[PDB]
Amino acid sequence: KSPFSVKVGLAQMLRGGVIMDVVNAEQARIAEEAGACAVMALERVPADIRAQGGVARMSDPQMIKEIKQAVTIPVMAKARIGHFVEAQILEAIGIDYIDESEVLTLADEDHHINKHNFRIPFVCGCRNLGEALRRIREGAAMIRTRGEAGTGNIIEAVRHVRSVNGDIRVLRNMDDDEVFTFAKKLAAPYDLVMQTKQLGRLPVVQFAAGGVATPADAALMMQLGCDGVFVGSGIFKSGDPARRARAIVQAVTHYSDPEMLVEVSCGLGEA
Amino acid sequence: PFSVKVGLAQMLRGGVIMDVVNAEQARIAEEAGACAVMALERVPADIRAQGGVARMSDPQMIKEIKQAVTIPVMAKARIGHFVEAQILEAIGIDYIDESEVLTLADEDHHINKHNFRIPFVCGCRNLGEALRRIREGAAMIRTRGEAGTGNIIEAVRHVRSVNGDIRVLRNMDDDEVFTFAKKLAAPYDLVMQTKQLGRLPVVQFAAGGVATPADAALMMQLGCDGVFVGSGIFKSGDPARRARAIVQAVTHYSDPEMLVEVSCGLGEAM
Amino acid sequence: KSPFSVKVGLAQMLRGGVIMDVVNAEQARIAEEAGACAVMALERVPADIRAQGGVARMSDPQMIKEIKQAVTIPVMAKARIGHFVEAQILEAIGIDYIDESEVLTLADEDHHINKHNFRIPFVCGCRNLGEALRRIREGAAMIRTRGEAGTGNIIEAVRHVRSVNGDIRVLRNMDDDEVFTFAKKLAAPYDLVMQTKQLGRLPVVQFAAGGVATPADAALMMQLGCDGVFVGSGIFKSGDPARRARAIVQAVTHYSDPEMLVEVSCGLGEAM
Amino acid sequence: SPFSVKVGLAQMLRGGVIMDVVNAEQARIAEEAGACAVMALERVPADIRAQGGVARMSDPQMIKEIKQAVTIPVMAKARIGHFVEAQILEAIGIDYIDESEVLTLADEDHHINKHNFRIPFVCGCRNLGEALRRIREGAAMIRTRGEAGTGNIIEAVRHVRSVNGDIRVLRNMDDDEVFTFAKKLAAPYDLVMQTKQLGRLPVVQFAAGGVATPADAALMMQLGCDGVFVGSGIFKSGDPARRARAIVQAVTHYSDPEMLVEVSCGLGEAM
Amino acid sequence: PFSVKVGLAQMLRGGVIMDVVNAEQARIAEEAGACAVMALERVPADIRAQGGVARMSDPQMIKEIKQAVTIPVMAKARIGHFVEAQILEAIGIDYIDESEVLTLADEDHHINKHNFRIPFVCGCRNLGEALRRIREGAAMIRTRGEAGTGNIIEAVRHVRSVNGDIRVLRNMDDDEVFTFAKKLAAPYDLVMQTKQLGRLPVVQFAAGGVATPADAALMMQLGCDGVFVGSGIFKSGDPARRARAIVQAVTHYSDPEMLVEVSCGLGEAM
Ligand SMILES: *C[C@H](N)C(=O)/C=C/OP(=O)(O)O
Ligand SMILES: *C[C@H](N)C(=O)/C=C/OP(=O)(O)O
Ligand SMILES: *C[C@H](N)C(=O)/C=C/OP(=O)(O)O
Ligand SMILES: *C[C@H](N)C(=O)/C=C/OP(=O)(O)O
Ligand SMILES: *C[C@H](N)C(=O)/C=C/OP(=O)(O)O
Repeated sequence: KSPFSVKVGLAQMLRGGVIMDVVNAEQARIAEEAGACAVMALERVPADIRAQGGVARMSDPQMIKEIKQAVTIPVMAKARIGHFVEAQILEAIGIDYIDESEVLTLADEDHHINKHNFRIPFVCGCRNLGEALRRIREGAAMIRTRGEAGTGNIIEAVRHVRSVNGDIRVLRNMDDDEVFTFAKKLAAPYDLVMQTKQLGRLPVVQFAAGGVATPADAALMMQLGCDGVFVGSGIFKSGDPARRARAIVQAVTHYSDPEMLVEVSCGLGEA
Repeated sequence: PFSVKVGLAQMLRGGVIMDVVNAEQARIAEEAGACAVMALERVPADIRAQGGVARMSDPQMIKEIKQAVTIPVMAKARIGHFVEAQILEAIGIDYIDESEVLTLADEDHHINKHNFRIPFVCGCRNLGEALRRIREGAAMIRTRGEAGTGNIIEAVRHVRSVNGDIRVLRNMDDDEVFTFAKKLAAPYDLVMQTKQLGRLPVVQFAAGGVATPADAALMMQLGCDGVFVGSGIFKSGDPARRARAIVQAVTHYSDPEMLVEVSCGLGEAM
Repeated sequence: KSPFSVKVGLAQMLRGGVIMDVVNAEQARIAEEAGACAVMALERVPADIRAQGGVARMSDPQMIKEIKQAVTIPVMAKARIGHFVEAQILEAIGIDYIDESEVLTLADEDHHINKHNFRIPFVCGCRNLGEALRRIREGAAMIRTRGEAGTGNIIEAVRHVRSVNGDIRVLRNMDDDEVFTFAKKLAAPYDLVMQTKQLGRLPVVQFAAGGVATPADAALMMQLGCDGVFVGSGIFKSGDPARRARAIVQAVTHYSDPEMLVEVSCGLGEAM
Repeated sequence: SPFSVKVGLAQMLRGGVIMDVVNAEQARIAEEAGACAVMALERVPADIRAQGGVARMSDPQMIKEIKQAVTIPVMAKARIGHFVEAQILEAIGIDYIDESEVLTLADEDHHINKHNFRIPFVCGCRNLGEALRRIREGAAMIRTRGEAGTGNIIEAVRHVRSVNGDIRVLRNMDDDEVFTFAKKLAAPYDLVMQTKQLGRLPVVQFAAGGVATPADAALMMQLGCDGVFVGSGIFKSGDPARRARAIVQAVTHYSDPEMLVEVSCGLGEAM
Repeated sequence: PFSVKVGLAQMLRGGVIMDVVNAEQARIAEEAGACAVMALERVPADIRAQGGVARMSDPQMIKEIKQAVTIPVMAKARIGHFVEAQILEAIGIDYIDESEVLTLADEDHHINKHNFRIPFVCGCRNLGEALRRIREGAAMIRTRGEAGTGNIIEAVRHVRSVNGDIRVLRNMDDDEVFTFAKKLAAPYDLVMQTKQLGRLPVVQFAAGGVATPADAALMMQLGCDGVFVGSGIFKSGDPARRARAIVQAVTHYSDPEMLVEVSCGLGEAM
């Protein structure tokens, strides 16, 4: 079994879960108590990063350690795209996942982190199938839609989810002789394209992220065929986080049960 | 059956649907003689004024409005957000408006409304839009107009566009209908059904900017089956009497004497 | 049960066949003896139309009757696009199929013939799935690629075959909720799009046409998923049409047998 | 055959000249002058350019006559994308198929799926990305497209230099930057890495297009090609029998200017 | 001799150069282990924030900083302002940075640095720029980056551009180097010297936006000989410990465990 396939298997254990952005140990315990499958440690949530500006970097290791010691579920953390030394530091803290994240300030305009040089799994974002496969070829063990972080607006995540899944479906019936050109037009490595055609799905876990604000948003992503969701700003920037976090966890667990979605949405407060 | 939902929506023909935000408003609308109410948390004029993401309303406040009236209760879902619509159906309301006044959720696809048991309303700007919404499962169509402005001009453009093309279609050479359907980017079979009926195959309401009884009666005389009014009532001085005035204007849209009576001293519009 | 279903069913008999353009009863006899499934009677073959210019119309009923009397296989004839009276005339002659053909001079730039008003089946051309479905809804019982007629160059027919079958394969697997927008973007009738999605193929017989010059060209169209091929100029604008006609019939029959394809290509004389 | 077995067959053409021929008479001259293979076609590229018309696979009959006339390997052209023309050629029993841009393009968007065949293919290219895409489709040998039928080596020199230049760029490139380089070449990443590891093209690489003189042929070899194609330059000149030997000797002794002089002296009218 | 100045600058390989504004800061920088200090009156982030014309610093304040430390002292002169550089040399400092962070003084020409006894630093964005600066007499090169922002992205682009072209040059066919020098608009002889050495013929530091120890170590792993830090230290909470942290990160740029230690609880960056 390859070290990459082992990393792919680790991320498969989050299948069906919700990953919540947290900024302190208290928020972390709330997220775990509600049933988050993992927490994303950061010092400014995406809606704050947008509203404030300035350079957004890797979080201080000290605060990430506090979150790591406050929960038993997996802890992720963001590194800037291309900042392989920030990833080296996060890996040395002993967290479980690195998100090479477009919500932080781009560090390398032309290249991402070479993720195969690391032991621990990476998440990367994408807007289309070609981007996803390029990130995977670089070593991402898990893929999320980029969406539009910090807006509470689901429209871009829906577009990205549909783009990726729609091109996957196209790929399944496609004449094999046409797959070479299709790989060229996606600027994607052909072997990952054929692997995707063999599986009928993305070769790694695919979560939705960016703008998921409500239980209905979360279940919509799942019915569009994601394996889980990230929620960052939509929980703690609301008036009632500890109850809304549970509602979104419930909505991902029972995403095809409208009676359940009604119950968890009722009197949930201002989003 | 789609034809059952289409027939259900015919009960609204001749009525006014009013946007409401609480049980107090919902009763006023029912008292004035509204044929249905549209539950939401933010009226369209406040959505345009404040901005932000506008979504489906809290199930709780919709339940309150539902328990407070006997007339049918509608609610809005974002375009393409079929799970918001699943929740609305599970609340037990009567109609879902897949609404352009809320923030778009899917830029490329609307809800597959045939997957639902309860009827949908959709907006349109022209006959091709209306027909595509209907083929998707809309049981009722409203003009898009320009919600929140109190300005009737876009609703007039959309009404005239839909009815004008239906009137053109009615007399068109049969052989030319294939090309007409292509140019409308509308399904040919619904186009011929429209040609044979000589009107839209579902109930067609006016919406967007209806501010006065005269606006409401104008939409009726242009050939609509009814009108929506959201901001025009509850963004004005006296909504309780302005609501009844619009109901009267729709019921008596060809009686100028009646329109004068309900317009006189009506106060101040939005 | 429906009369359109009957016409669609009738054209099933051409599956696996070659349809040859002919300009006289002698060419028709050669086409039938070589194994054509049908002949297409016209006064000028597409390569001559292309080279000479002038207005190209329906052929004289007299020469169409002569071809109809010379063979027992079905006889087709071309009408100009939109010329429903040329089609009335051809139907009244008693031929078996009308091809509303882009190879003749366009008669109506905005409308095709309303083919459901007719008793006999029509063939129409297309370049993509939207065109195909629009022709079908107008009443075409059978579809062919447009290709590029009269050139002996298959590049456009390959593009059209791959475009139609490629979109059909995309449609087959598509999320149902997305098919409405797909139909909008094809400018195609939604119900025919959904029918195409359920079958996994075009609801009617689908032939390749335009530029098929060699046995290898014809077998290539069959391997790309066509039901048969039209050949006009490739056969009679060449050195030995009687032998080349045989070879293209055999190539379509044996399209997946390279040893056979070698046999019928070998020493076949100059192509167009 | 396995891909490596096909790559091995083309390797034994190293250091040779492949000559276009139109009859058994031209075929024997080519073999007797020391050609390493002959390319069977019914019109040389200089005549296809001049006369126009659709250019297709040659008649199996004439290909067979050439195949019997010589003992060296026999190649033939198929139009790009015309996989049935390639099925016929393979069934005739020749040794290589050239999926050739000098014939009329049959499929504008896709090349033949060359892995579906037993016998090796040659494909043309103008740059490294093109070469690697053809290889991934199954070509076992690459030639520069050059500019066929003009007797002008300028395009062939550009293509040789572009391919070899980008190969040289690969050798010292940072490993992390190779993913973006593969994207920019629109080429599959693993063949880019293979090219990086070999320091050369993963298949035999010949020059073709406008080779008219011994000096042109030795020039292509000195720029680092494994061999050359010559079509028009030989049998569209004054003495082809002697010019053919002179070009064979120039490729065998491409670094001996004294020999290059001897075979150029009094060689007659080039095309 | 140019080669004497080039050799002098090699003593800085492996170090951090810190911008300072007084003797207090200068000592802190020396205490933390800086290899040199860059005296100026306004740090780059304040130049971008306040505007105005930015010139050579007062000789007096440079003298104070010079008398306060033993490590080499650099100072900035405006690009093309060879008389500002004459004054800096006459003060007796160790290095002049012909600096793009100060207001340009000559749009078309840099200083003829070979006319000077003491070594110069110049910025660059690509290999052609570096080589032209070196031919003019620069004994040391830094990336231009984007000074004052705390953002590493332009420095990464410039480092990768310089090193990537050097790596391309190393393996290039000799015959193609003439055209390569033309396209770089760089002197051919320095290009071949670079090709033969396989690296820049002078010390190459990173500068512009280095805010954290991780940024500093990233520049080193990309192949720089050292780093400049101006605003990143003395526009933050605790500069005395952040300064030592960056020194440690440069000295131990391949030890992730060390980078964690010096980054932990480091406070708040600019
Ligand atoms: C990377 C970060 N955890 C993320 O994915 C943010 C999501 O968008 P948001 O709108 O903040 O939930
Ligand atoms: C969807 C909503 N019920 C509606 O129709 C909006 C009407 O526009 P307004 O200007 O608020 O009357
Ligand atoms: C309508 C005509 N018989 C046809 O189908 C086209 C023939 O084109 P060609 O390229 O001559 O085979
Ligand atoms: C495919 C053909 N034999 C070839 O490789 C190119 C020959 O071109 P020319 O310019 O005639 O030597
Ligand atoms: C010329 C000055 N010493 C310098 O290199 C500026 C660096 O940029 P900063 O963002 O202030 O570290």
